[PDB]
Amino acid sequence: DTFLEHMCRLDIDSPPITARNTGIICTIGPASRSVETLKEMIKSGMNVARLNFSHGTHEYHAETIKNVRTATESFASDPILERPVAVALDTKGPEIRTGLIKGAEVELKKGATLKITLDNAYMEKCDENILWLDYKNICKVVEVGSKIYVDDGLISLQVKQKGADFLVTEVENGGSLGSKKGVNLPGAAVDLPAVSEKDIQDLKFGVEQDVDMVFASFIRKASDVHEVRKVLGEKGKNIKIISKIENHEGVRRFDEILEASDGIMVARGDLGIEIPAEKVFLAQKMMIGRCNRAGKPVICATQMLESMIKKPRPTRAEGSDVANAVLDGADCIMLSGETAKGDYPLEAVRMQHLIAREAEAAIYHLQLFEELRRLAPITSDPTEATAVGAVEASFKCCSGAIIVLTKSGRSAHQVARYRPRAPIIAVTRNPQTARQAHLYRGIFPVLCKDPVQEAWAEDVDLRVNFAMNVGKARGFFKKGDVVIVLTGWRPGSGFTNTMRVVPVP
Amino acid sequence: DTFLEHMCRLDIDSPPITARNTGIICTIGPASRSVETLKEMIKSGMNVARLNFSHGTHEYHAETIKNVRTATESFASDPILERPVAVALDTKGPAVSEKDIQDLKFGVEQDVDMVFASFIRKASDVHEVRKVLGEKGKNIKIISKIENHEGVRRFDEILEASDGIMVARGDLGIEIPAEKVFLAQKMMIGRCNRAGKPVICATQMLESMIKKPRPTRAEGSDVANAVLDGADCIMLSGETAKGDYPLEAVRMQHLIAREAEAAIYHLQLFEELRRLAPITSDPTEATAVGAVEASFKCCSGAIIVLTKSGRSAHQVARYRPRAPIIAVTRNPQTARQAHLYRGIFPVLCKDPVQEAWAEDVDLRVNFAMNVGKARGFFKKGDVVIVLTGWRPGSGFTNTMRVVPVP
Amino acid sequence: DTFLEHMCRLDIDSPPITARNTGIICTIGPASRSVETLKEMIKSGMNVARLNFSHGTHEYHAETIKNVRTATESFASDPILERPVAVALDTKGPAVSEKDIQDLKFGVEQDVDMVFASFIRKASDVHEVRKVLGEKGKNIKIISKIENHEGVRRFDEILEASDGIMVARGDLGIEIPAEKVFLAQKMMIGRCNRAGKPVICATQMLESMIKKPRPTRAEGSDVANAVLDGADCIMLSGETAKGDYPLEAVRMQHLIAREAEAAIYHLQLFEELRRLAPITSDPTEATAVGAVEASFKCCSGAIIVLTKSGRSAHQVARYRPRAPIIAVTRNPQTARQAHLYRGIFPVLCKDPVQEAWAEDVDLRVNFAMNVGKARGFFKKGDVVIVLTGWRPGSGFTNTMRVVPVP
Amino acid sequence: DTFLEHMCRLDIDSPPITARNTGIICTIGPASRSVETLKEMIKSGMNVARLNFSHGTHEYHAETIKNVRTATESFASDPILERPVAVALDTKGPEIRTGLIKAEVEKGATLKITLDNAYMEKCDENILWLDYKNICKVVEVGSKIYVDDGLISLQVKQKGADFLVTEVENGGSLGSKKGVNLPGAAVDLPAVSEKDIQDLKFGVEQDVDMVFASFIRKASDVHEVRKVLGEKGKNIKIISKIENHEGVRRFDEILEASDGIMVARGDLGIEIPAEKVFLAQKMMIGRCNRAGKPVICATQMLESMIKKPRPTRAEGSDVANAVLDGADCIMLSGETAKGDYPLEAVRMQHLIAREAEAAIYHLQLFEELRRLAPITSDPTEATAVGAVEASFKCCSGAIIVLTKSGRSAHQVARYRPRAPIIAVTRNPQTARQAHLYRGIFPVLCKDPVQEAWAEDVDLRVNFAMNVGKARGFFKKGDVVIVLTGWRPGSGFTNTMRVVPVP
Repeated sequence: DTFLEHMCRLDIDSPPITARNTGIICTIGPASRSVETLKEMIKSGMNVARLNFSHGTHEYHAETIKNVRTATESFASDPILERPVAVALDTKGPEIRTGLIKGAEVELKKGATLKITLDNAYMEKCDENILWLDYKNICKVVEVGSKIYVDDGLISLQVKQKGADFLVTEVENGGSLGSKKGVNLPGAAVDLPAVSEKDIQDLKFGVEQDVDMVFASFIRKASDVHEVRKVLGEKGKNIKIISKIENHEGVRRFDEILEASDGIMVARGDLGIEIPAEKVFLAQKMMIGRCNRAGKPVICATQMLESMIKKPRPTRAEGSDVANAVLDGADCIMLSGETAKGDYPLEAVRMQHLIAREAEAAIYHLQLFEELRRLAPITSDPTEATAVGAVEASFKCCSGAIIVLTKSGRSAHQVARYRPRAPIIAVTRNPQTARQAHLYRGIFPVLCKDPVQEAWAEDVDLRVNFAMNVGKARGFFKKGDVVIVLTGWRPGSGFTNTMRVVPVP
Repeated sequence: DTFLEHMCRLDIDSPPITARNTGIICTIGPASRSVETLKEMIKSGMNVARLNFSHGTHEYHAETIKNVRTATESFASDPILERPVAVALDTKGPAVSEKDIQDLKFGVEQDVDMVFASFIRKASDVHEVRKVLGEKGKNIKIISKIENHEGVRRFDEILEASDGIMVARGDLGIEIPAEKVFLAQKMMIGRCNRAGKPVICATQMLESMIKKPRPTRAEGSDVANAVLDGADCIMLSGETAKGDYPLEAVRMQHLIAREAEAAIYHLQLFEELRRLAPITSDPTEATAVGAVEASFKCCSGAIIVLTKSGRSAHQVARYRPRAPIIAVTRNPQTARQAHLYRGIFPVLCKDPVQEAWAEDVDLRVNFAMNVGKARGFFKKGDVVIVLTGWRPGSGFTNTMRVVPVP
Repeated sequence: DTFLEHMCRLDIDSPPITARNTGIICTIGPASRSVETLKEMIKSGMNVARLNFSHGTHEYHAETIKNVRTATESFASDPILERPVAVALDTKGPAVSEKDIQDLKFGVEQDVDMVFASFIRKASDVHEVRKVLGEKGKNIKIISKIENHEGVRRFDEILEASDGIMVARGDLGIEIPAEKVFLAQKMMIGRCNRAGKPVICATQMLESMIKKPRPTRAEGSDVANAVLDGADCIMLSGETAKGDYPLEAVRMQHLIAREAEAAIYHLQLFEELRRLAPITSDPTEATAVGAVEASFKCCSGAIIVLTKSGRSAHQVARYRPRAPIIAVTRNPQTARQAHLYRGIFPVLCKDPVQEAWAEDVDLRVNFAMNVGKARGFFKKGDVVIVLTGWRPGSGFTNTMRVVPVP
Repeated sequence: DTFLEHMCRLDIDSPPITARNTGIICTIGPASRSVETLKEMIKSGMNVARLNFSHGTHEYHAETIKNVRTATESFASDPILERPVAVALDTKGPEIRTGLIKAEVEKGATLKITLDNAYMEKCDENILWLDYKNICKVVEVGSKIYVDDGLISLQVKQKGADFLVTEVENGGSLGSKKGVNLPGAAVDLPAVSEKDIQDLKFGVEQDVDMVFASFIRKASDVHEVRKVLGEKGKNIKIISKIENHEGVRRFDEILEASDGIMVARGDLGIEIPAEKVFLAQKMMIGRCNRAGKPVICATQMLESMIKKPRPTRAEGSDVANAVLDGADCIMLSGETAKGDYPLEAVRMQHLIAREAEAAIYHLQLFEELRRLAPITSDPTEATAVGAVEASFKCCSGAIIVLTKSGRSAHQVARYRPRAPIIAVTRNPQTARQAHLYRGIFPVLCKDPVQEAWAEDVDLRVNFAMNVGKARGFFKKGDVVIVLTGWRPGSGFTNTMRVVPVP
């Protein structure tokens, strides 16, 4: 194997063989939340439920959550279809908008001159003379010459003059303007509502409904992740924080943002507003890779299967975008409007699956490990040695999977860092961690209900059995195959794990 | 170090430094048939103008061809900031259409450098193209388009007997689904990368620009991946053929494909190609490998390669140098023709052959050296590789020598 | 990081670290039949005593055998500082003589652990040896002696059906030239090293020592290379059977074979062995692999295998750790037989099986861990590997555990 | 492929198919100086003639050098058997010895050492005399003292001014005028003896190629030999011998002052234990390959052949491992020098060193160098790599380097290509000073310089090409790598050529 030989090897007439190891994330809204539909999506690929909180009442969303779990335990008895499904709360996050034009729309021209006001007296009065935006400190951030984007980039402006609560500007790019539309100020250290006053109410609601992770919107500094961390508080200290990066300053300070966050979202489109089309894919590839390094998870969202909103199949251009995002090393890719409000929210999960599977054939597979095996330094942490021993063993006998008995999920994280080829089956009694686990590439979680036992050995022996049967049923392996097992820690005890190579009964 | 460590280091705040190494092909048409316009399209990065035969009588084309050439030479007053422009005949196709035979003869006798042959499915399907071009077109390079499913099915044999390959993704995503086409593309490119023959990615490039001065970041990303998949050229269509911002289109494509460059892992692309290549015994190839290895060993500003038929510069290119291959030639066909090759920056020598064979060589090498300087690639004091023959008439380019810029 | 950088680093002023990992076999005769002597030979490094069955009859062997065991057990005082001592019957042959079969029967029925069967040629021969030993001694180990050109000619099939190989360079020196014999030795040792089956090389070791208390530096060198070639044991002949300094001869063999260690480059020997070996369906192999691989990842002070059969400890040995393999066993034949393998230090558990498994395992594991400390292999605080089973009477050793020395 | 796979491939029924690439050094005296014998040895593999200066009058040696160059140019009548034999001067160097036994005498007993010159011819098993005047100055109570081929170690119970009283340890038949050793003390200079300077002078005069400086124990020691050879001998290669502990101790500085190294195994074997010597060997050879510098393995090699027609298997293998460790040249002594089989030894020596090539991990060796080696700004380095790569790209029969100095054909060797480097030269010295280098085969150009550089190159290239065919390095219709030289002004840059064999 060389990488290039591997590319020449590819075969579009050969059917996928590997598990899809990328977790699918779906945004639930209007078209998706009916328990029956929700049931179909779980069954047909879904791994996480996104809640878009720039909308809804809490009563709206709490019902949506209730439906999710209804559909989840709808499969309670059957090992063939039982999968954890997780719930993710995506805050609305700090944002700027324009006013209401005559409150309906105006029209903007090229090169023309625009004035902007903070003056709320000019809130519902809005047009080509003056525009108003809810940001009150815009003058202490923006300087002369600064470009300002408006309504999904579609209209840019600059800055000729700036004083106190006004700014005279000059349109660089034109197009029809409208009411209450989004505004970005590229390269600008946007002064802070760290978390919105709304966000704290949705964060608290989040803690209340036992969500798994928060996708914290619009993150710029370390402190920002630290805010959501604190607001979540002792009450919510196992809620995973995934910071969205949606603007230039995020890419800039991305190093400390990853240190603080539990994970990372690449908002491609929102990135596309403040930084040029020719530069974004670098920034994506950079962030993804830096996460793969950090061992933290990375979600790839925006502009995925959006064709599927009105058609039952995606454009080939879109087939590409996802695949070459699987490949740069995203753990998960998130569907947006195609599940939340489309006319094909079902095919969308279906396609997104089909696609993410095909793409596994092009993952440079065996080599991925072989590299970090070597270069990896010498430890003294036994847990490290044990995982290598496991992934090594994994490869010594083409095992069909590596069953890891974990509470936290940590021990099955470690193992995934060494990127084995065979899937990791993370077996857990903590129904949380089972969910907070789709965030991780090539980990397939499995919920153990059978309860704790006195003698460690016979307890371990039990869940290994559980995994073995689930595994047989999914088709991870037959009888008379070998599999690698990490037990957990014994509960005396030295905090040491145990690697086992056991044949499948 | 590592592929991954590369990705981690990427920075969208530090300007690209390497030059674009992927060749921009453009489809010329109503939006761009203007001589006055083409003077801005090659100044902005066009390296091949493509003619779409699907819509034309010869007088339609012949005038356009003439208009291309007319604007090419409008720079000849500076022999170094000057650059070749090939011309491409893209057949209308459906085997070999009998309309086409009437059109191939037009090309053959219009000095077209390459033929993008259409709906190619077999060896017979390209052999049949070949003979039609005849002895008056034994040179002219034919690039098969893979469009049906069978092209991907019988690809090796097509590659076996073609000069180039064009993947037309649109016309692929129609016979085969989306979950599979990107797979098809990656394999093809990769397979041309091995065999040495050049490959170009076409269709759905910067389409959104047909009605807008900037493109979608989804398009920036589709184009750059073709770059990094190992493509030599990306070809524009409606963006410059019938578009509304054709010039603006080209400049973007350049901009993109230059950014893209920051993400190619050379230090391993080379390594793998070198490892796969056979032990063959062209004196002329063995120099290339040596030439590349040495370019890496001293971090050379460029590899200068004096060549007749291009084939020398081709070989150096096969092994993917980090540094630019400046091909120096008089044969201005294999010079225009050069552009279907990654990282080759061909340059036309207009100086009358010199009396002494040493004097001749020294002139051409000092030319490339002066092109390379003003063009940006190196500065006085740097180190460059240089390939020349040992004597003249040697059916070989097999001298290699590391020499400082003056 | 490089074979060469290792070589440059060596130091004749730096006292050695590693324990000798190569087995010392000695030949018992007049100079060493003594019990008073043997008590000083095993104390000084003998791990397998060899009875030379060319010149002798059974009563004289039986007294020597008994002499050995009498001095062996004379250290049973501490169950920790005591070492197994295997017993070797070296047949005389010139296929299988009547005198052999008579002598083999004496061996099979004397608890001998291994038979060095002489002048083996084709596959048929070891087979003819097997039969002789029958079900009575199915356990005894067959070490094929290679002594002429036919051995080296048909070596694969021989190896394919012996338990081990002895290279007799002297007797191999007669049959083929000097300039080729090292070539032959290097290949055999290396072929055994692959196959996993242990190799001993003998003859021309420390002959000079028969008369002198110290050997020639060319003997120092010849032995050390046999070590570095990948031998498991080097065996002394006349040096200790007749020599005026037989005991003095062993300490040197140790001393040399220990210094030799500093020039082994494990950090590759492992990587190569591993790269060559195929995938298993057997859990007990895969664990070894993982264990040795883990032993490098954390620089483990040792690898502790708990084994019945031996096969568990043998596996770990095949992949060649830097770390010493302490095999803990009850079966004291395997404990003895264990000496045939590089870097396995076998220990005998004289403790009676415990009631619970947990109980049983934890005792044997604390055994090695104590023996370990007692020797030099680790100190309190170090990390070690530990390879037990899961349920008892399981077909396998397949538990990998990384534990701190208490 | 992998090292171990390689070890498994080895076939003793398959005949050697590689150039010997270890140059053979023979010691010449009594048994070997007849021109007619020297002829048969040159034909049979000799590459360097050693002269042992512990003996012989200058006119003795003077003649011996002449007979060599007589038999050398005996073949120059053609270019096919003609090899550039080289001449090496081996100083006798500093020595400490003991007087005449009052021809000798002889465990646990107590013995007295005297500086007292009156006792010179008055030696016996109670009193012993030795030159080294400062012997007591570099000793404490309990320092070992070895005597007569290490045969008699001794400690020291007490010392004062002009006497040492001490205990026997190892014993056996003493003799007279037998050497003594002090492991491992900073032994007193002069580095170069009085006799040494006379012989180094005669060396420069008789135009030898290299000197083998005996007993080198520091950098100072090297520089003394160098300044003695002086401006007149500035191109005579110095190969420091390492014969004691201290040499090994300070071996780093000794290696950069020297042009080369000799591992005196047996002399090493008397001051440092038999269990440690082979480490010292591998260590020194090892550091030398890393240094570019040549390494010669001497002593113990074929001494069995002094009285038998063939060597013992232990001896065969010792040499083979000396080759494999990384030695460029392995030197014969008494077996060529004064034996009953001198021709037969150079034969066996060659045979062995060839067989051994099959077990050198050939194609791998290079691959490490390519990666590990850094970035240069030194065009000459890149061209070398370019050449060796090209060498490998088409399995060249050889890599022909046109060199004056030999510098450039050295680089190429630093990168361990697998094809023989045929070094083509006009300077008939840097041409003999060239066997000291592994897998370099020199060839002497007689044909004279031309003003048209292009055609001067074209000429020697042709020369080499023909030599090469005849030696058997390559047929016609093969490819070969060429480095031309530097030009003539000029840009000091070399030129790599892939040329087919006409």
